[PDB]
Amino acid sequence: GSSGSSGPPLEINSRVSLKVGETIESGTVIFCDVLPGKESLGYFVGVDMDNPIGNWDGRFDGVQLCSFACVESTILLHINDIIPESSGPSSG
Repeated sequence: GSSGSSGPPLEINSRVSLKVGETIESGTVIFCDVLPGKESLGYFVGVDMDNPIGNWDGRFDGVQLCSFACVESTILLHINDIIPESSGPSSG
């Protein structure tokens, strides 16, 4: 685990793309957490694309982690793979 921040890094119900193959695909955020025996890998994230290009219903070896997910548009991958489009607050 870690310390400092509390909760998912990627904004929920937001718009973010995903690096698939040799191209990116815009999508929406819904799930952002780790997986059993895959905590060291990082933090998986399920993005709900607008087009039918998903591949994750929201399960792991039988167990269900994401209910909102669906094997049609949603896509669980590494956050680093996701490509958001926000700047956030400023200050200088």
